[PDB]
Formats: sequence, structure tokens, C-alpha cells
Amino acid sequence: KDMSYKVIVDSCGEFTPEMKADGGFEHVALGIQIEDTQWTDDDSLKQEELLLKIAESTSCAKTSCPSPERYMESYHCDAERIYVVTLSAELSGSYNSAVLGKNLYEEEYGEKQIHVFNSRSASVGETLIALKVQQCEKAGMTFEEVVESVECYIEEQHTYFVLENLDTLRKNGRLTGIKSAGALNIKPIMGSTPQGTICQKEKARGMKKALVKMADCVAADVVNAGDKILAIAHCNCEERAKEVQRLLKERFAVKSSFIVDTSGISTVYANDGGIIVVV
Ligand code: NA
Ligand code: NA
Ligand code: NA
Repeated sequence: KDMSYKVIVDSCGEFTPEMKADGGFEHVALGIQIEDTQWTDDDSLKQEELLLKIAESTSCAKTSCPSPERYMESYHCDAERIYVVTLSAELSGSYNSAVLGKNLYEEEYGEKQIHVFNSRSASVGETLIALKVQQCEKAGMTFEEVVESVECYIEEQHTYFVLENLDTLRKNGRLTGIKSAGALNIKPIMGSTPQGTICQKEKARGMKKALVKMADCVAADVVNAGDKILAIAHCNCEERAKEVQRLLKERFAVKSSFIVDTSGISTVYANDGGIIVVV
């Protein structure tokens, strides 16, 4: 029986418990740098410690993508088929690194079925892509069929978010183009573009109205929602995640949905109180 495959995801992409329990998913860790602390975004770094370090540090956190060599090493294993899921190429060097890792692999070990998916997204966008790879594999697709089906899924997939604090994204150059100080409680509803950049979709005064407007934006774009899994990541605001889930359910029916805590990289850029939605 051929499940000779592995799904490698950079650490921005959260894993559910079931994905951790599965074994076919593996993270490649990014780096996080805050003042003189240099950490690896992995399961040893607790969100609370990270949020407290962010809150204490006057200077903005910095991050680094994984190296090509780390990606190469993750490809070298007994699995015949390697699928890699990364942060948007427009937000991070993770995609390019994964690709170069494949070039190095082939120089050292020869040809292998390795495909790098640029998510054009972040966080649970990556998670959902990883789930789709597994779904395709479970359906018995060939390697190239999985690549085609997943690239199609990426094209259908849209990302939305509302944060309390956009400064880490702004200061690290991830919000370029998007112009900026009206009402102090104004909350932008942000989202992906089809190229994997960030844009502003809407805005509202206060979080309660912004979550409704976010729900409406998601609902305006979604098609064939019954075929889709909806994902919500939250940074230290589980009840806000549940309320978003409730608002979305009022607007359209999905196959299923789930909620996760933000990863290290997701926490760094979303900040305390952030909500990310993907379908
Ligand atoms: Na390294
Ligand atoms: Na206003
Ligand atoms: Na408003």
C-alpha cells in the first residue's frame, strides 16, 4: 500500500492535533529574533512566552525563513513523493528557499518527485493546503494529479484577517502600497490578493463591527463552500475565534471548520488578539 509521501510545511502553517498525530506532516522551522533573543519557531516555544517577549520589547520582532539546506535535508527520506507548502512568496523568502533546496537535493542525490507549493497565503492557508495534499493522496491521485489539484485549490483559496496590531507587518515591509490616522478604534479588514500580497478589503470602528464586515467579505467571495473546509487561527482570543465561526456559519455552509492557535510566526505578525480566516 502506497502512501509513500511526506508533506513539509514551513512553521507558519499551523498543525491541528490530528495532523500532529498523523505522521505524514513535518515542519521546517523559521527563526524569530527579538532584541538579543533568537528563537526557532517550533513546538518548544510557548505562545505566552513569545507574546510576553513581544510586549516587553520596544523594538519590533524580526524573522527569518528556513535555509535551503534545511529544506534539502527534509526532502531526503524514504518517502517517494515530497510536497512542500510555504508562506506566500511575496511575504517571505521561504518559497525561494524551498525551491533552491530542491536544486541542491538534485545535485546531491539525483531526481525525486518534489513539488513546492507557494501558498500565496500564511498560517491556516498553509494548513488547509497541506490537508488538501493528504485528501488528494487518499483519493489515489498520481503525483502530478495531486500537484494540479492542489494548485487549483490554491487558486480558489482566499485569506482574510483582522488584527489589533498591524505594526509588525507594517514595520517589516509586508504592507507596502497600502496607505495608512482617523478614528483610534478603526480596524482594517485585510486580505490576500490572488498574487499573495496583502490588501485592505474594508474597515470598521471597533472589533465587533470589523468581525461582521470580515464575515461579509468572506461570504461575498466564497464559491462552492460545501466542498470546502474553513479554517480560523487566533492569537490568544479563542472566544473571538468562536464568534467569527458563528458569524460565518450564518452566511454559508461549509463541509467543516476548525480553529487553531497561531504558530510562532503567525503570532509574531498577527499579534495578541488577531484573527485569520481562510476558505
Ligand atoms: Na540553519
Ligand atoms: Na470611519
Ligand atoms: Na463602521
